[PDB]
Amino acid sequence: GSSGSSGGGLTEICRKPVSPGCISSVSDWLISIGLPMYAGTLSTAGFSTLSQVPSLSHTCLQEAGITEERHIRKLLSAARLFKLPPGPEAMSGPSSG
Repeated sequence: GSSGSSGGGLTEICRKPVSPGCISSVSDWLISIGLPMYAGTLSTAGFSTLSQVPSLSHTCLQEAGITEERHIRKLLSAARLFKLPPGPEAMSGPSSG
């Protein structure tokens, strides 16, 4: 579910309930860490999927524009702590894992 819209235009009062606490996309994760100031930063670099989040890198952030060794460390650390849920556990390839 994309759940969104194209451009501006608010129809009637939105009034939305507080987040469920669970992360859905990068942003949601960036906010849960207190670094939502990068949401648009990484998103612009291509970071749209939460798959690249847990795969960040000192160079990855540096490419986006992030230099603050204080923020980069937090992001890289927060990403490594991002434990994604398992799937159908079976498919993978020729080599078992």
